[PDB]
Amino acid sequence: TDLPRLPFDNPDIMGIAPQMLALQKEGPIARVGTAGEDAWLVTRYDEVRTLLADRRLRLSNPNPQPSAKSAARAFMVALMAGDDHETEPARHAQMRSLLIPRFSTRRLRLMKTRIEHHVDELLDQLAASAPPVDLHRVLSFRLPTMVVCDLLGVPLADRERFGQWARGTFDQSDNEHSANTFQQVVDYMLELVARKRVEPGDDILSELIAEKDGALSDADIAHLGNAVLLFGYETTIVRIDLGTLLLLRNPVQRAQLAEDPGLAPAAVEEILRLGVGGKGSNALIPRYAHGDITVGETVIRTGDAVMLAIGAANYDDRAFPDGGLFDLTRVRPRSHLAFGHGARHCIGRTLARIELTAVFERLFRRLPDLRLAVPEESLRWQEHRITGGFDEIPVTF
Ligand code: HEM
Ligand SMILES: CC1=C[C@@]23[C@H](C=C(C(=O)O)[C@@H]2COC(=O)[C@]32CO2)[C@@H]1C
Repeated sequence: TDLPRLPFDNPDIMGIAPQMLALQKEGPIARVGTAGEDAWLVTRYDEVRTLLADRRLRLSNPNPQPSAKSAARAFMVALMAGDDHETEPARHAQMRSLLIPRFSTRRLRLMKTRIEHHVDELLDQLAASAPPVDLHRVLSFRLPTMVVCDLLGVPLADRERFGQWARGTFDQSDNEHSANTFQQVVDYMLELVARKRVEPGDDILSELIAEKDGALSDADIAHLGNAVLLFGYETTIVRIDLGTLLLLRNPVQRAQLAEDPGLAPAAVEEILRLGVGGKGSNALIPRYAHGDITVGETVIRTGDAVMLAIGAANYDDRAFPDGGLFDLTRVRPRSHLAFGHGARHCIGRTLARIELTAVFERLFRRLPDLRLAVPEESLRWQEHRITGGFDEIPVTF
């Protein structure tokens, strides 16, 4: 008897840690240690999906003495309206109600055209440069930050100011750095809201200023813009880096994609499903039980912490036959859980798919000989950041 302790070791730079797979074959739910409180870890797809849709399972902590968390996690939960369990129902409903209409078909179609031109321009630059080139810096980071600038209605150069603020806000290793970084986001957002009040445009804060005939406080609006800035680019960057690495590992599928860019949507769903980095700590959705729940034969009691392993679930043979294999031809793939599910289902997920699709429509058709310029083993997943990610992807082509 040995209590498994998160995070588990991963000898590979991607995938699911061996011990996590071992637990998943044993059963759907396991008691594990973590950096703080012990938690139920749910590993199989069926149970993860069902509990993500169970409203007794909430982001907010209902416990009388909530355990102290990193500043990073505290900011993340606060941005998701999860910091006060008594107000979370009304606050979270308002948050989704105000943000979902910002991702309208009209905005997404215009965004798609611009995204497509931007990738073409990014790849022409990449192709004109001399190897070795950091693909992370000149492609992965640049497209999603471009998109956030357009969402917020600010010049592209602004991403040179804010492009590391998600990383800094979500650094679990340094509470002081986390708070200084978030203070910069807050300052920047408030200045931006004040300007959109007198110089609006076709962007999301202008629409929020106009919403509820302006009943929303500037702080309400800046809060929603902080969620857009801080969630709107970093994960997409990481998925671009991860998707490149997966397609380099699977040359048969990659060549198919280069030949037929109509396979890009399929590739993108496989990228999202299999794209798990390092120890995959960001592929765990955290929740607390607000009521008793029976899972398998395990009783989750009110107040317990629950780790919902969407990465492990996405690899689950029960849902995806040979779940570890990259396959563009998965007939009618069970919807992966990489955007979550249920009440907090990712709000930017159509935008992210549009971005990823534009990228992988073009990348290996524009640079078919693109390959890693360093061994895979030299790529370092940043475990201390809630959002993880690699810091550089050296490539030749
Ligand atoms: C490939 C890129 C992305 C991935 C893998 C991803 C993943 C996720 C996941 C798993 C959740 C659920 C978290 C939970 O249930 O606790 C979530 C929530 C969220 N995401 Fe995405 N996301 C991505 C891109 C984006 C983009 C581009 C935006 C906005 C521009 C965005 C905005 C949000 C917001 C606001 C939430 C909170 C939803 C809520 O709590 O109600 N994300 N994301
Ligand atoms: C607001 C979010 C938190 C994430 C979710 C995806 C993430 C990621 O891919 O890094 C984050 C990591 O931390 C979490 O708790 C998540 C998984 O729930 C999403 C962007």
